[PDB]
Amino acid sequence: YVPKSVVINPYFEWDDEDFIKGKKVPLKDTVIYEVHVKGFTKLRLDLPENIRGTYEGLASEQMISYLKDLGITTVELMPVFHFIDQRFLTDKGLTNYWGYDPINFFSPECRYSSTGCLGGQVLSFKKMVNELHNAGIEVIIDVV
Amino acid sequence: KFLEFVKKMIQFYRAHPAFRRERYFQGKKLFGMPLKDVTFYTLEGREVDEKTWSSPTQLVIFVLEGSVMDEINMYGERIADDSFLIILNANPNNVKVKFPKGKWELVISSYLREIKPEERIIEGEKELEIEGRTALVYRRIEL
Amino acid sequence: FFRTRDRPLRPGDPYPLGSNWIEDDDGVNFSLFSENAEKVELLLYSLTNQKYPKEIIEVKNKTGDIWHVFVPGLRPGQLYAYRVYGPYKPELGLRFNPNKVLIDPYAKAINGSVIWNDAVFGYKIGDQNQDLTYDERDSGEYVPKSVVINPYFEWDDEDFIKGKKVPLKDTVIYEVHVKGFTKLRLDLPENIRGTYEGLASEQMISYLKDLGITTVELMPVFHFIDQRFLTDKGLTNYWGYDPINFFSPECRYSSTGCLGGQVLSFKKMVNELHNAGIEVIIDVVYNHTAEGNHLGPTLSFRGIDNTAYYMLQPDNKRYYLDFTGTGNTLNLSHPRVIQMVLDSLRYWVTEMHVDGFRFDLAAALARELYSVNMLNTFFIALQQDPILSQVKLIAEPWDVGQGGYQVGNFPYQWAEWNGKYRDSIRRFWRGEALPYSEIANRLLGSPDIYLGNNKTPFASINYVTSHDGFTLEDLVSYNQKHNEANGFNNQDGMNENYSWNCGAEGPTNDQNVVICREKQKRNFMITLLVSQGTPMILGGDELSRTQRGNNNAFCQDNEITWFDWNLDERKSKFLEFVKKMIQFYRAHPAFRRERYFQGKKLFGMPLKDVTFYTLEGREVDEKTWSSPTQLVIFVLEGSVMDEINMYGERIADDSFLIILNANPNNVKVKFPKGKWELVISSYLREIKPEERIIEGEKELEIEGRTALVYRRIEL
Amino acid sequence: KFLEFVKKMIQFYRAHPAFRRERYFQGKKLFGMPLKDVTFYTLEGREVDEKTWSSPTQLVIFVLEGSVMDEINMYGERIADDSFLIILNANPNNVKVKFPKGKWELVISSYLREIKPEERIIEGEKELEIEGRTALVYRRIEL
Amino acid sequence: YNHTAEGNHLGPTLSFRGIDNTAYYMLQPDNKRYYLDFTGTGNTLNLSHPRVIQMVLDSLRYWVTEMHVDGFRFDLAAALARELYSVNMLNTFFIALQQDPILSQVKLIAEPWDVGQGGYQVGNFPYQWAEWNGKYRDSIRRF
Ligand SMILES: *[C@@H]1O[C@H](CO)[C@@H](O[C@H]2O[C@H](C)[C@@H](N[C@H]3CC(CO)[C@@H](O)[C@H](O)[C@H]3O)[C@H](O)[C@H]2O)[C@H](O)[C@H]1O
Ligand SMILES: *[C@@H]1O[C@H](CO)[C@@H](O[C@H]2O[C@H](C)[C@@H](N[C@H]3CC(CO)[C@@H](O)[C@H](O)[C@H]3O)[C@H](O)[C@H]2O)[C@H](O)[C@H]1O
Ligand SMILES: OC[C@H]1O[C@H](O)[C@H](O)[C@@H](O)[C@@H]1O
Ligand SMILES: OC[C@H]1O[C@H](O)[C@H](O)[C@@H](O)[C@@H]1O
Ligand SMILES: OC[C@H]1O[C@H](O)[C@H](O)[C@@H](O)[C@@H]1O
Ligand SMILES: OC[C@H]1O[C@H](O)[C@H](O)[C@@H](O)[C@@H]1O
Repeated sequence: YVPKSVVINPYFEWDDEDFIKGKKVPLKDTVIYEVHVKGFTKLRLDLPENIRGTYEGLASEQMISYLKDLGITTVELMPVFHFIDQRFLTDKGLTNYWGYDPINFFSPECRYSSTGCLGGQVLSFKKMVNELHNAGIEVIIDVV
Repeated sequence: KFLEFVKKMIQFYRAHPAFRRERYFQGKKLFGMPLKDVTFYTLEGREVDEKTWSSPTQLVIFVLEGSVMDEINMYGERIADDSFLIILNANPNNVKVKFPKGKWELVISSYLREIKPEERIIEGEKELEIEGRTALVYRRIEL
Repeated sequence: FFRTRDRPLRPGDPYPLGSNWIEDDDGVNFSLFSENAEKVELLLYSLTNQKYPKEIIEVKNKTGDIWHVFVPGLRPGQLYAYRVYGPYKPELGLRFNPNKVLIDPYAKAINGSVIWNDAVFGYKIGDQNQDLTYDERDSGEYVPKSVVINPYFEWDDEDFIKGKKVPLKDTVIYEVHVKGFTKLRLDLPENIRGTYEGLASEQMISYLKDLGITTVELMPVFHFIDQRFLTDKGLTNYWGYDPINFFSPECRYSSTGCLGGQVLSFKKMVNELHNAGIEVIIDVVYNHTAEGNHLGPTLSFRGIDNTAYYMLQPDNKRYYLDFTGTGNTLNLSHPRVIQMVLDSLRYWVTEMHVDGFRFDLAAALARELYSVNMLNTFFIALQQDPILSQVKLIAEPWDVGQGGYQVGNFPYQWAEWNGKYRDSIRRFWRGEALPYSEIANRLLGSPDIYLGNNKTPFASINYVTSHDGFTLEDLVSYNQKHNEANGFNNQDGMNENYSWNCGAEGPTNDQNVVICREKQKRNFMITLLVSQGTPMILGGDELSRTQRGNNNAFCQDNEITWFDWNLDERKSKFLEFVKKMIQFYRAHPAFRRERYFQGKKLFGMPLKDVTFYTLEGREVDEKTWSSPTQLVIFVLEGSVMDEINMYGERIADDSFLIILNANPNNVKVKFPKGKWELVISSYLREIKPEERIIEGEKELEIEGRTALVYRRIEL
Repeated sequence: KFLEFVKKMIQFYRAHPAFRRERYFQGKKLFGMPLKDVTFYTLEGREVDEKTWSSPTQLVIFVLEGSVMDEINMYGERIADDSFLIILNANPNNVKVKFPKGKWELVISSYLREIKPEERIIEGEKELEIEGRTALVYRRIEL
Repeated sequence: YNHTAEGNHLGPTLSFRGIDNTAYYMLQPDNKRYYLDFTGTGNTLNLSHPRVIQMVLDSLRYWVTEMHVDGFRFDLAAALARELYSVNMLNTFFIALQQDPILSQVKLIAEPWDVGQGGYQVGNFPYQWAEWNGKYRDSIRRF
């Protein structure tokens, strides 16, 4: 019944990475944009389904362009620590949508990964941050 | 049409240092200028006093002196902006505010209606009516 | 209700000109020259909506005569265009129309083309005071938008070809139309047919590698517009010789299109070519624009700053000096225009990795006000430039204006198109008898033309055919020009085509005719590829390409100009001939020379490096040399050449004997001493077993219209 | 002593953006501020009128308004400085000068003697004796 | 760049005079045995020749990319604009220099004149060009 832990290959090429590292958004000109990875883009038929409401969906041209337009500088994602659906929510045909119930502190929630679930959640995440930084956008994660 | 409003508001915030500050406003004149970096007025035309400052209200009105700011960048330059006049009216009814000296082009508001052609400037300490639940920002273009 | 200053901005930089994705400051830097404008507006558009500005920024900073702004948040891909305000006074040259949306003359990508519409003209069209009037219809929705780009491209295998490449001296040029090349090549999947990507495909790369050419000269690939008068005829600008921007590659050749993908699609093509050991020379139009004269549209330069850019009637300044014959001529005297042209050249060199340029209507670049000057500013700057001093420069040595015939007059480092060569050689085989001189000279790299200026046979670009005029097929397939499909009542195209039908006009069945044509084709081909200098093949003549006697198919974007790859016996058996001829030229130094032949014995040898004989067996004399002829015959002494390589070795070849007979009738030539195996000819028939050697000063009969090369294997 | 002085003076130049300008002072106010970025005065308070701008002079005096300059760094920030009051008496004799309104502080002069304590701070349109061949820079601490 | 140590005629023959005398030096157009002297040092380099112009520009680029100099102050800069007999500030040399990728980024200061006739060229210099202000020098001295 309990999911299994996955050993991973931590190698990821942060192309264009390193330069944003560097006189970025100071707190003083920052404008924060609190987003739910899924809710962001679930109903965005603008993208092909199956990246709707995932990381990959969040860091797409379409979306990146939106945020760039909107004019926000940093995005604060809701909890992305792998979390569980409380039973009392399950027994009601319900789910933990917000995610504020972490079970592990190092793994990104699998239910947002387009690639899933086996190692692809962390790969899918890194690309998203990479993609964002390339666009001059900070990332702040809600942390439980 | 609101999306458009949030976009333009954000751009406003970003284009203006007098709102992205690393230091607080004190209530005084700095650098030997004849103005305050900030000033809180009453509903006519009047700097706030110890009593009006403690007593409640639904109408806030305040002036930020772009030029007399104590904001320094990382290169040791001080950092002028423009002088603004923010008029916040939460009063359910309308009110009549008296503008402080100088001349005051309109920039932004709550009004969803065609901005009356007599609201787009204010001169000479004269005054103007403001529908309840309304926010207005003004830019002094001459003092 | 905001201001131009409630939007986050920076003052930006005057340099470079154009728009620059500055990764580090997450924004774009917009630079635009104009010394006459009173105000400038940056117009930002979006993918979807292109009828109106998404946003309007006013360029408020200006260092000297250069307005500059930096908008945060803009990245690559962002569409933009320019409004320019200023004085409108067509009497004085001032033609500012801020209603007219303009293209950034420094754009490296341009979105669509122009949707033709009166509103793009900035005078009232139907008005009686044409071009004196001031039309104030917004034209945004019709003019394509400039695209900001990401210049990063990984030139894999790039850097090494950079490096002892094709010297002008062993070069063999192949003039091609990117589209026409490969439109009718079902060998590739469609949608790269007639694009860059199509040009640099395995299939094609292998073709060129086979054919044996070393460098390819692409027709104009500067983003260009279709003249309205061509549009209003259901027609197109197929050739492209009407540029509107000097930095952007034409979108109509990009497979990826059109948004940034034209320049990406181009770079890959050059990359792909270099990997195959192939140079790239682009046809370049710098002498005129697509804005034509007055009455013409207002798209780019006319709006931004008309006083510059454009040569104006100095007494009027309302009309345009036109030495190009296309309505206007670029003011190559204004510092900013000289910079733009030069930038463009450097841009296409260091950025797009071009290897050389063929300048169209060169002379137009050496114009001051009414006079030609091969020593104008522009040329001298071009000559001292560290980057450009290294690339191949080739010239159409003439413009159309008065006194614009500049053959032999271009500064060193320039090769010029030899129009003497083409005309003469064409009239020689035709049948005409020219003085033995006028042809021997041609055959020897036109020393008379170029040796008076310290140039070498390199500088002479020899060619029989070209995009201008007939094809090689239609050069032996016609006497007059059949350009009725152009829709100018056949009132365009050169009248003198120095051509001949071989006794007809158009396609034929008469075998005696076809045979003639097939012969001549090989007479031409033997010549070009045996004359000193640098030979140019017209792309397709190895396919016997036909334009149905259209000698001016500039607007024919169709089957008329399409490459036809369907090869029967005849068409293909010739392909084989061009291949073997080219290989011959390449395998033999005695034809790829850095020095001219003098007429003497060198290095203490008993022979001449060259020798011109008569019809029997006899060195030419002062009189026979000046008197006409239709039979040229000459010996090149491989061994007694003054050719040194870069390592200081002199360079033997074999001794040849070229016999050119343009005489319509047969003749009997007496072979000079020694023994003379046959190699190549015009004969389509089984080579007679008594023609395959000649000994002992004896003699042989030669059918008229026939070329023969011989190799002395014993003396 | 001179070496030292040149040092201190170069250090001053480079401290204050009002002198390392990228654009020219205009003769007028700016950014809707009362004070004008640059002003010239005469012996007495009255601003340099017309014929006084043409007629010769052995005495120059002018006030730079650091807080109302049209100066923008490469980041789109208006710069500001201090407000300074230059006195250039090239005249060989002494002269009395009337400071403009504010309250001023002595920053540097060409005086080799110790500066009298009543030159260190001028106030309220007050007057000051200026020896001939003497140059003085002043900062307005209050207004 | 404006003149050589080979003086006029009667001068020595060391370098240019000897390599090409019709190329490097502005010769009296009526004589060509005498040297046009706009510098006062015997001779004048003629930056109207394609190879002369190339050498000066080569040199400039050499000291920049090779010696990592940050800019030049040209001595008698005006004599560099003499092309024919007069100062054309629109000459080939200056134009090539303006459009040059490398020299485009460096500093270019000028002695804005020469000893020549009508050589005084204060303020007429191309942009990015700065000028030694001779009028300042004098005015301030006299003040
Ligand atoms: C060298 O440069 C030439 C001019 O740019 C090229 O010209 C060829 O293409 C031109 C568009 C064409 N223009 C004229 C056509 C006609 C009638 O035939 C008129 O109606 C137009 O107004 C003219 O502009 C030239 O005739 C044609 O030769 C040349 O191909 C390049 O190699
Ligand atoms: C600018 O350029 C000037 C000339 O190159 C410089 O000139 C200074 O040095 C020169 C060598 C000197 N030459 C003359 C001296 C005299 C008499 O004093 C004559 O006998 C010579 O024949 C002259 O050539 C100049 O007088 C001197 O000012 C200047 O310093 C540079 O800034
Ligand atoms: O004026 C234009 C003409 O100039 C020269 O005569 C060229 O040789 C010719 O080909 C061209 O058409
Ligand atoms: O003006 C054009 C003519 O100039 C010269 O006479 C050339 O020799 C000739 O070939 C050319 O057609
Ligand atoms: O001709 C050269 C002279 O020109 C001017 O008179 C300058 O003021 C002077 O300093 C310079 O030496
Ligand atoms: O002798 C020096 C003077 O020479 C000329 O007259 C100049 O025009 C002048 O500005 C300069 O002061």
